[PDB]
Amino acid sequence: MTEYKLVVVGAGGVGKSALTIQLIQNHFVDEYDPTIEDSYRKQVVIDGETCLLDILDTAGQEEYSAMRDQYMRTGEGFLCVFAINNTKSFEDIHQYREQIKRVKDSDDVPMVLVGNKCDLAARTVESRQAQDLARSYGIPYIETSAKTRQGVEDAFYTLVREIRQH
Ligand SMILES: Nc1nc2c(ncn2[C@@H]2O[C@H](COP(=O)(O)OP(=O)(O)NP(=O)(O)O)[C@@H](O)[C@H]2O)c(=O)[nH]1
Ligand SMILES: [Ca+2]
Ligand SMILES: [Mg+2]
Ligand SMILES: [Mg+2]
Ligand code: NA
Repeated sequence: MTEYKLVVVGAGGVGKSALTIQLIQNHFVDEYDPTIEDSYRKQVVIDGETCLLDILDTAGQEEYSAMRDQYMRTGEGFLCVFAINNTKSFEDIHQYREQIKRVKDSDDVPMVLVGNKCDLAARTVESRQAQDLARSYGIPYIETSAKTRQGVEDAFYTLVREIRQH
């Protein structure tokens, strides 16, 4: 069966772990325990294909930015997450995409841009601003809430569908 190596990246506190745990374990993590580097694996059927998702949940705290080069080499597709109530986390996305491009030596790496925490009303990043950024990269933009599970499966499955176009 096909294995897909997915990597979840983004600034501290944007909901990377909450998104991944919703997908894999179907509950919402309310507390904030910062991640170093955790792996998850789930067998799923996507568009009639049985496949294994191997998901790497990475650190957003900049103290671990050294580990980025390694997981960027081995990842096949990247979920670039920001939070829609954290302007700085959106501004930080470009850093992540430039580093992925350099390490992969490619302008066409499978990626999806994810605006998380869309259940919150304190929005400072408007959907149109994120759509424009994703359009410049040539990738989809999807909004999610790990709390309500809105968009969670869609974000990860869309990334699988992007890896298949490459
Ligand atoms: N309301 C709401 N809260 C969320 C959502 N996603 C995450 N959170 C909350 O935000 C906090 C941080 O979430 P977490 O997944 O740990 O963030 P992270 O990106 O993995 N942090 P790190 O990079 O340090 O590992 C938690 O308190 C969590 O419950 C969401 O979609 N909505
Ligand atoms: Ca909980
Ligand atoms: Mg985390
Ligand atoms: Mg504004
Ligand atoms: Na980076």
